[PDB]
Amino acid sequence: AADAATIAKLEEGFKKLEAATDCKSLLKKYLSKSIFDSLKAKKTSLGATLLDVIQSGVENLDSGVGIYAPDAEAYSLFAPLFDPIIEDYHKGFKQTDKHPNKDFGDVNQFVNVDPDGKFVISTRVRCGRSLEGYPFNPCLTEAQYKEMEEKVSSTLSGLEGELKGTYYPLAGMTKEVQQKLIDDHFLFKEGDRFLQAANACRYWPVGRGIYHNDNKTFLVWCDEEDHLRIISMQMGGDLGQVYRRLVSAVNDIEKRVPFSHHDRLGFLTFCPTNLGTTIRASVHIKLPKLAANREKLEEVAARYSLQVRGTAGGVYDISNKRRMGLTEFQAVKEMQDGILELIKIEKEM
Ligand code: NA
Repeated sequence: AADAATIAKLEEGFKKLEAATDCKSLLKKYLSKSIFDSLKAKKTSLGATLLDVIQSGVENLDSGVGIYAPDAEAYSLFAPLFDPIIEDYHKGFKQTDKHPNKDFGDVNQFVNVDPDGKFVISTRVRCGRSLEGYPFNPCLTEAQYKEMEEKVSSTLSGLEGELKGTYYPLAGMTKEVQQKLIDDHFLFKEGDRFLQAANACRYWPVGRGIYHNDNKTFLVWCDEEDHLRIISMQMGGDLGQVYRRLVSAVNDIEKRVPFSHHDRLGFLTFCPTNLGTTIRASVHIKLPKLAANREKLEEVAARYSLQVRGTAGGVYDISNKRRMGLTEFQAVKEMQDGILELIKIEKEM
């Protein structure tokens, strides 16, 4: 039951989208007049409206996707918009498909993809989580940011063993502590115009924080883009160690804070293109000879749905694109298999 002022801003926003005949966003592509009319008066029980979904793509016509989720209910209430956009971004995940239940699988199956260290500089696996009961960034209140951060900081400061470490609130953070975290690439800052316009940076830095373990192989960001961004990383190619550490950590956190999960979409986050497993595994990897014939490399990468990015020579950031319609085990295994074949190729050239 959106109020009249919301609906008036929505009608303005739809006409802005309609006027931008060259706009290429998925918002513009899929927000048809009939979907728009169907959804524009709806409101979630936490007060979120279609405006809290689409405003960033209305303000930033040059968005690629142009929608965000303001709370968990929004994915169901505004499914007629989210569903085709998710299908377009994750090809083959249809509006009638169902993301499988969580399955980290047999974690002992994951290996060091580069034992002698000659290829993989470093390995990272991250996931995202929303805490059950809280809205997402566009709708969190200042009080909720504060309360969530107390819950999360207490949870992280209780981690033991390899995961033991230090929580740093962004509120009140000194310049020297900022520099210390920057030097480890652990700091985050306010987001750009796409996130500002999604109302995702309100009350900054309240409720935002950074945790890492003593070994600097585990990093958590609290209320950056999602409630929790949980990262496991280390030098070398032991994706198996990285993954098992991530799984241990996620399970330990879940004991204290339950996560938002959706039967069709998997783990729910603020970004609709990071649902499902929410998992991004990546390596920084030196493939000089395969760089001398990138058409082969893009061919192999494509059949593992790997994104190959340059980040120095033949050094690549290679990560998995898939999130939907596969398990955590399948996603990481597709990554592992992809890197193992790329390395087998490189050595034989
Ligand atoms: Na393949």
